[PDB]
Amino acid sequence: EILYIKGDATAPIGSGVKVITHICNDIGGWGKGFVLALSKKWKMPEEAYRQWYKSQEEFTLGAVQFVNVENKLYVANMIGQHGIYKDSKGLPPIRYDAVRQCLKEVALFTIAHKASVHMPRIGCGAGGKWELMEQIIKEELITKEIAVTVYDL
Repeated sequence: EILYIKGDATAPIGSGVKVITHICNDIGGWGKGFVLALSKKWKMPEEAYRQWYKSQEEFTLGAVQFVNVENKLYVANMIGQHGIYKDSKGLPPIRYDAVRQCLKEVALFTIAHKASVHMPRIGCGAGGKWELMEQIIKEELITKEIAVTVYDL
C-alpha cells in the first residue's frame, strides 16, 4: 500500500535510492507550488525541464525526464498536464492517460534503480482528483510492488 506521511517530498524519508515524481505542464511554466520547493533545493530540475521544453525533443504528454540531483536521489519531471487553463469544453488541464504513461515509465525506472517513489499530492489543484489519481498509482506502481509514499501537510 501507499504510505501517507505529513511532511516534505523534497526531503523524502527512508534509505535506498529514491525518486521524487511530480506533474509538469506542457507549456514550459515553472513558478508555482511543488516546483518552487524543488528549486528551493536544486536548480537542476527546473533547468532540465526548461531545456527540454525549448528543444521540443520528445517533450510531450506522457513523457518523463529524470534528473540526478543527489547521491541515490532522482527527480522525475512528469508531463501529465496540458496547459494550465481549461479548454473551450470545460476540460481540466490534467491528463490521466498521460500520468498513467508517465508512471508506467517511472515504474521501470524504479525497478532498474532499486529505487523508492516519493511524491506530493500530484494532480490536485489543475483539475486532478485524488479518487482517480489514487487508482492510477495503484495500478501502475503498487501493482509492481513499488514503494510509494505521498507527502502532504
